[PDB]
Amino acid sequence: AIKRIGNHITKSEDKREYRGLELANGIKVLLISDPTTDKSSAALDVHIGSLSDPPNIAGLSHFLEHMLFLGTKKYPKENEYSQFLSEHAGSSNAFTSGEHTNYYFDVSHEHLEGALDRFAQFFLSPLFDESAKDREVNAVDSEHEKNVMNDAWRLFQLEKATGNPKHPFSKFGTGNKYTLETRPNQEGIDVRQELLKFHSAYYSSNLMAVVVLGRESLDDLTNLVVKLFSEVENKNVPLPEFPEHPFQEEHLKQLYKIVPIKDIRNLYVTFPIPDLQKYYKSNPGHYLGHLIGHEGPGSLLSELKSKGWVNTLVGGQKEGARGFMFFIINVDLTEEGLLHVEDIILHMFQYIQKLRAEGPQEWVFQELKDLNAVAFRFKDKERPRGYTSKIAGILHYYPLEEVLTAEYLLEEFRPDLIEMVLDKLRPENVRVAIVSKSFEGKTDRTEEWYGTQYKQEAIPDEVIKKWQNADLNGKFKLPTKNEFIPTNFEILPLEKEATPYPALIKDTAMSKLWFKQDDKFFLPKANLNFEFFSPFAYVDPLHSNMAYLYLELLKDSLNEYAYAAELAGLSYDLQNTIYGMYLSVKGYNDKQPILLKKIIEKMATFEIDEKRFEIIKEAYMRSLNNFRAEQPHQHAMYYLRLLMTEVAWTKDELKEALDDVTLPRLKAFIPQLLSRLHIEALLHGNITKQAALGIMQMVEDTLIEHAHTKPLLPSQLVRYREVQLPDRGWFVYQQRNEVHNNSGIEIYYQTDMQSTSENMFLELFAQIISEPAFNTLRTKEQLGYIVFSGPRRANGIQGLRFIIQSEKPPHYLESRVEAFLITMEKSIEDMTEEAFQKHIQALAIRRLDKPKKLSAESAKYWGEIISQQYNFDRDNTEVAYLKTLTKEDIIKFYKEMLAVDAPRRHKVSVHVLAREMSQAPALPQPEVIQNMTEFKRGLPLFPLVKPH
Amino acid sequence: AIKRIGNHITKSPEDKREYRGLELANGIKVLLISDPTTDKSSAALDVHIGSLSDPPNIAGLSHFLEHMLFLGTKKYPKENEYSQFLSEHAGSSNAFTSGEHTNYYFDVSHEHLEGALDRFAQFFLSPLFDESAKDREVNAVDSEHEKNVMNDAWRLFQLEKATGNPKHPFSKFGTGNKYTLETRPNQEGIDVRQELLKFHSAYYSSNLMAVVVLGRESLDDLTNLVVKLFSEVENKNVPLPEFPEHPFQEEHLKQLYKIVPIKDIRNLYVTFPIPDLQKYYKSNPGHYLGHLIGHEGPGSLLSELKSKGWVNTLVGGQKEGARGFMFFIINVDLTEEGLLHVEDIILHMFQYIQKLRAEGPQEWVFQELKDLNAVAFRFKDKERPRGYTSKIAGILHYYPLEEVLTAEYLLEEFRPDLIEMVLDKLRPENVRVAIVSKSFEGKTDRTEEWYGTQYKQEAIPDEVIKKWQNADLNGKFKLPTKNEFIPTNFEILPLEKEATPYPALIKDTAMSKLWFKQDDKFFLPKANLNFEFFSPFAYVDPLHSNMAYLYLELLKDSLNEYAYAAELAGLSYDLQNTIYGMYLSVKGYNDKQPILLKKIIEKMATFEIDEKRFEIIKEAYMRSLNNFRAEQPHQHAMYYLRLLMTEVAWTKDELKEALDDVTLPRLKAFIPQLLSRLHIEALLHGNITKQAALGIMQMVEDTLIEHAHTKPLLPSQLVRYREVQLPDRGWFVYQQRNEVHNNSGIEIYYQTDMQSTSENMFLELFAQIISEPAFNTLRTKEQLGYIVFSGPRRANGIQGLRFIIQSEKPPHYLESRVEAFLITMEKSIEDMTEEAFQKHIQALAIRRLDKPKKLSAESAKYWGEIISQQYNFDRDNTEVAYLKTLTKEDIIKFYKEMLAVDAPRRHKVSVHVLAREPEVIQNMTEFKRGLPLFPLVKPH
Repeated sequence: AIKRIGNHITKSEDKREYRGLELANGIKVLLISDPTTDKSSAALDVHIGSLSDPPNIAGLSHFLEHMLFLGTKKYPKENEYSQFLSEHAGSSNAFTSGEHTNYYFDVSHEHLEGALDRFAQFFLSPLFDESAKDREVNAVDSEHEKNVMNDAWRLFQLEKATGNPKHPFSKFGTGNKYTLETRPNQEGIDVRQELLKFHSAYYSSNLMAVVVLGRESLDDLTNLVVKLFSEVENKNVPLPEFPEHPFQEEHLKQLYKIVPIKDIRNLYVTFPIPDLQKYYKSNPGHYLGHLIGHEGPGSLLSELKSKGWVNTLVGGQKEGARGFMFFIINVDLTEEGLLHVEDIILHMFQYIQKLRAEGPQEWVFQELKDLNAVAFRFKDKERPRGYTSKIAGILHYYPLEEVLTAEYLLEEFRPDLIEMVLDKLRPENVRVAIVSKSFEGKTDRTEEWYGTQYKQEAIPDEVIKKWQNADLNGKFKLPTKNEFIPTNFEILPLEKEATPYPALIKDTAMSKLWFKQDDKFFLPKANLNFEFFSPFAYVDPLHSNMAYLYLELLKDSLNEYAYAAELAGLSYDLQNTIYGMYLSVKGYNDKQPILLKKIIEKMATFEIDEKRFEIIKEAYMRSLNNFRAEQPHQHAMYYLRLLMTEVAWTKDELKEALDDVTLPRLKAFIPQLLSRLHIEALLHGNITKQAALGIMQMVEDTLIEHAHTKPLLPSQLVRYREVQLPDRGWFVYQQRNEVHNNSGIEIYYQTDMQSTSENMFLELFAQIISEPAFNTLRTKEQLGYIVFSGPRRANGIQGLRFIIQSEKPPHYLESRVEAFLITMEKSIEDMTEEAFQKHIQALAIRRLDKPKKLSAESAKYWGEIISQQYNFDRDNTEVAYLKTLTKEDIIKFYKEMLAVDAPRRHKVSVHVLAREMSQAPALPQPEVIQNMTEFKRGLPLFPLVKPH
Repeated sequence: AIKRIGNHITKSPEDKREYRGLELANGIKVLLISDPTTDKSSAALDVHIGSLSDPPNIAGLSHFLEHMLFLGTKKYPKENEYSQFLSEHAGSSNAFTSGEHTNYYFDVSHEHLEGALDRFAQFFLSPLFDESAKDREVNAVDSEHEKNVMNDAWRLFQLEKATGNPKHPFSKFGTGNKYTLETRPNQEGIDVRQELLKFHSAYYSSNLMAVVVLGRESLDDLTNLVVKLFSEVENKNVPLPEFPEHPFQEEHLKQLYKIVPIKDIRNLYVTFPIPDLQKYYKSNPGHYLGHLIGHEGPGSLLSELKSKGWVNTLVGGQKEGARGFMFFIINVDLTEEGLLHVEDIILHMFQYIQKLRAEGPQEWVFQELKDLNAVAFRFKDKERPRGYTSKIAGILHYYPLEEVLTAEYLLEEFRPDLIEMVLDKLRPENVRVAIVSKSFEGKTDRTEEWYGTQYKQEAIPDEVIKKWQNADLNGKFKLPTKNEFIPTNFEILPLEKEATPYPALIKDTAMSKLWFKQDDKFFLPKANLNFEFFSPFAYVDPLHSNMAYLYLELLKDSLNEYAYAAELAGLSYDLQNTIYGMYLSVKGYNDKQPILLKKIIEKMATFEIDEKRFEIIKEAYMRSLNNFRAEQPHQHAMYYLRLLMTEVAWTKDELKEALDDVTLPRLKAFIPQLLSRLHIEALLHGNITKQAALGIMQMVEDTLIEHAHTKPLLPSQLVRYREVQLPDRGWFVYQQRNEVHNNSGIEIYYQTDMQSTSENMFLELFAQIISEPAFNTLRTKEQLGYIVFSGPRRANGIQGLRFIIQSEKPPHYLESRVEAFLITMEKSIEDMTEEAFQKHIQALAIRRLDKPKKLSAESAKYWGEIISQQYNFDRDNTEVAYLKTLTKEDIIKFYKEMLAVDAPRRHKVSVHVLAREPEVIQNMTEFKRGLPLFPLVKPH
């Protein structure tokens, strides 16, 4: 079905040459041309979701997009695609939505044609084998199992199900093993014949959106892929749409009271509204979302803060199905924010009434049009994975010149649209849902799949009538015009000082200043990552708590000014570390010094409100013991970083230490912390040397002006060490989770500090153990959905870790982990030298890649300056060293460090029990670990790194 | 001349040594000491003779005779034969010369009574006085006067002796120099010897001898052993030279002195001459005055003098003189501005005297001091075998043989009329003033005769006199309150089922930890308590460390005035700091340590700061800090060694610079932060019970919680500091330049290992095998220096070997010859026989092995084990049981891998100290960056 149409595309700063076309069998085609990109890519998206499933089997398309991986007629072997993208550094993945399932992958250079050959003919011949089926049912059951107690998916499906039960919206989306194979076989239904029915009828027809990120040309990739795509055959499946919202007045004006697992409190407001997807030029939803969820002077959130009932909120237009859509408002609750909800809804309707009074505005439309004009014009670059899938996601709705100016450019103002959407948002149409823990013994109607409990009580007409008649204005105002808007678009010419790496241009006992100028990207932006260092941060539980609440109330105060800048494209973040305080400004080159001056001057002389401190205190006290509820792989990684640092306060002691946090204690603490400190900063981007010197001087002078900061002495620039293992030990201990009925494990291996050799030894071993572990443990042995192999580097020491979540006894799992190590040990000799080359080159191109976004190279340089390495050219160093490796070297790595007959064995695992609870070699008895401090008592400590 | 008069002597029952006093017919006072348990014997001779007896033209003749009288008897006319007999048998002799005594004493190894007595009796028969004794003892006198040139005691005493009546024998010189002995006599041709035989025959032989024998034989053998060889002393009936008049005969009253010193010292000297109260030993008013003047308590004189900030300390009381007269002295400290307010000071002493003249004498005070000194005599502890004999031979002359033990430690009666008499004696007509100050340059013409210091008469004028007498009133001065408490309980407590020989852990909580041991061996009414307060904030940064320092220092300065009167009752304490926390010691009796410890905790909980006190402590520590440029460079080397090989260490430079910011509000904020949350640890040892020990600790920590709401620490923050691991090959060094001393120190450190049970005894035996031959070869033969030391190092649970040598040398020459000494000892290893081996390991054994002798010893050793968190209570016995199972090759193999020059395990590191004129170490922080850290020790 070879038909071709293309022309000039309005593509903004970008250099990627473009064309688009569409094949006569209903296939959208995008041609991307770029001669400077390493990794080429492509990504197919089928415009069919899981709301188009058959009425008997739930999560059938979910299981199909899993099952479309394995097996074609041209290459019927199982992992062939995946192994071919493990050979040439590719990484495919897929996800599922209500109406879309979207395949995507990556490749290096010319290897795209080989990758596409496996990828394209999945559609002709899918196989659906014994083992594929019988293992994917376990992978789907684990996919549902991690989402059982996750409160986001819980409330998602509970909203999905309490609508129209006649609408397909009510039907389940993922499906556990019970609906996938237990439900059909007790009905006699063959799984495979539905898969073939579904692939033939729905999938094969239309509505594909392919893209091709290629580095060849335009014309040659064109006449490659047009020839290569004529085998997809049109079937004329009509566009599946829904002509009505799921709330046909049986389910309107209704409340719900939901009991969560984690102690959270949230309030959910929903409006069903007709579709404005045809109105993507004017897009009233951006105007409504801009005005409602704004955070400025006279905003609604400012009022909710001023009464202290709501911490933060977000609202706006929520996307839904093709036919209908939603409009949400989601706020946080405090104690009497939980008790005085009705007044919160009254204030939302008063702000809506303020919008009902003034109506639409035009200077807002001009302001947002200029902001999206600039912001779309100066876009940096794109990820070769994810960009192509995103554009192919939005290619469905737009003509061939609007594929790029998709929604990031808006032409016209249609205020009649704003009166209509204003007329929908009324108290007749509101749905309310309260999430609170205290609703125990009171909720009878149980969820069918997950098991949460809720109750609907029709709102008493008195509250409804009071909502409609009482719509007036109190103290809510329209948001003042922004001033955080740039006029700085002038590219600064690089100086005679043409260094390619940031140099230490200023050294004191107070600070350290590193500086470059952007030779490549030529954008008017710069980065600033000041990092504060202080002794008193981690001295005790008490002072660490004081640090977290200090920086928390700091951001809570300086948020209300900061919101307009962050909305304008000037972002910041104050955070705390074990070392000190962390500052990161990023954005345009307009008001860099102005915002930075204000932030630093504000956090210099800072004050505390009483009930504000009480709310932040209570809330973080509740957030501490919430750390019981996470997945046990995270819980295990938390215990690993507990044992492998020098000092570490656990969450129990940190929780208990808030028993003494009084407000005068904080107000005494603050200037003692701020008294003396050290600053080390990375400055990167479109500025000059002298302006960088002025910004740094500015900073330290502001500090000396406020709190009279004096420099530190260089003997308390300490870092934390990491615990030595006794050269032969295999250590382990266990915890027990309360909520989840699953066990986790993490299997640590201490090699050595980062010397130039050890990095490339461990990287090559890591890549040769990456893909076969996914092939045999999760896929072939079906150990668990969460499998994570690879290298962990902490405190300047290299390590190897394996993360396995399943529902098993963990010692069986240890035994089969070691069995996988023996299997790899034998497979090492089997690997050919040519296969080794198809691995060391993938390590070179995996390691070597030039940054695309400026934030990437700045984050990399920063990530190396905070580690005191400063070796900015380790990439060239490591790659040049990397070519001088052999295979017998990796046995010399395997034997003494990793094997079981190892004299230098440095092994340690962590068990995490569940709520309730082919061969293995001779593993010795383990030790029990009662006191983690008494563990670390007699053990040596590692050195730190020699600075380059 | 065998005459005997004695009987049973009353001794407080704890003592068991049996005594007998008698006196021989030739005028010899005899006491008999029988202790069959003493290792070393000694002997003593007391002559009641004075420099006043020596002829008016030549001073100190008897001093030069009693020097020259040592060598040569008729039974042993050889020169050194006495001295050689005491050099063989470990003996050591030493005598002094006073205004009314010359008192010979000596000792001997075990049994040499007969021997030494053959070398001791014919001093009375035959003194020789030959050419050589004369010509050597004149050099001995010249060296005694030359070293007593700069001795300030003798200088001020002679200046008090000589500025009275210049005819009175009080103005004589006690020792006598070379001028009177051989400069004026030989130019006048006068024979010293004939005057020496005159003096010896007429004066010494007559009477009033005080022979005494520290023996271990029996009560009689030594008795008729010395009475046999003491009959050649023949009575002469020389009358007792006494003075019936004071030497300050109104010519020198109401007088000042202005003294020019060599050393930068400052002192103020008030002197009162007073009559004889020696017959009145019943009340002893002179020590009563020393009690009431030098008291430091509520309403005391020095209490207000401190409150005015002029005077650190004082001392006063009765000063003995000749038989006839006695003295009464007051010795006070001076500040800078104390030199301007002299008359004010003297007015305050008079004011005090007047307060005592107003409310008068006291009787219950005398009874209290009587009961406390009754207890202090009842429960004596011990006595040194040397020095004791010369003392008790000193008072044998003045007291009957029954009063020789209840000597002054008992007071019969109260004499308020006498106290009125001496209260009438402390008046400004009587005062004698002397002032010490360096600032008296060009102003004092009147030079001292012997030493050559310069002074001034400078009588106090009369307006200053008259203001003292008629204008006399009281301010803030009050007599002291009674502190009887309870002294009635001295009963011993019987041992219970808990018969441990080592302290048992009777309580463990997360707040404290309590170890306990009732006294089995001593059965003495004494108790010891030790306390550690652990807290993280001590050594976090130089500012916090300074705040902790100043806190405990000024805490002591606050509590001293209240506590000192309790310290007079027999309960001593000490507060100091650690790098970890604070150190509290409470030592004394069992009766009232609970009330004292209660008030100590109640006091240091609620604590305040004074301004000028804070300023004085601040300035004082600023001096103590910037002094550290000026100490001995071997100490400099030990300080830098403890800097480099610990985890964190703040040098004195940062502590010096950071003190600019220590203000009062900052400390007053810091104190409750420190005291908020902490850990306790305690050793309890003495005659006590388990329940009262548990109850006192409970009560104590409850009071601690009562004040500042004490909460326990978290058991993950009881960390300790580790020690730096050398890289298995390193020989590291760097240098430090002294500023003041033109001398170069050096310390040669060697890392072996952690304390395993073998390594302690490896290092002790190897240390001892290089101990005595290093003493033989280094200073004598190699002539390295005078301050040379070697041996172990115990720090952070890690052993070590070191060589501290300070000299004025190039430091690398000294390292090279130190390595030559290691090679010399290395080959000196392989030539060792069995005999040297066995005496050496037995030497180590008896060096280590000893039973204890007092509760402070065992309590200090057990505390020394709990502070290191080792807890190995019987390492003594285990290490000794291990020690005999070693060979020569065990220490050869111990030596080679760690210590040799071609060693794989050679852990060597040095510190160079230069005079004012491997790898290098640029930054000590960048040094400690990349070296690993050792583990700690598992507690048993």
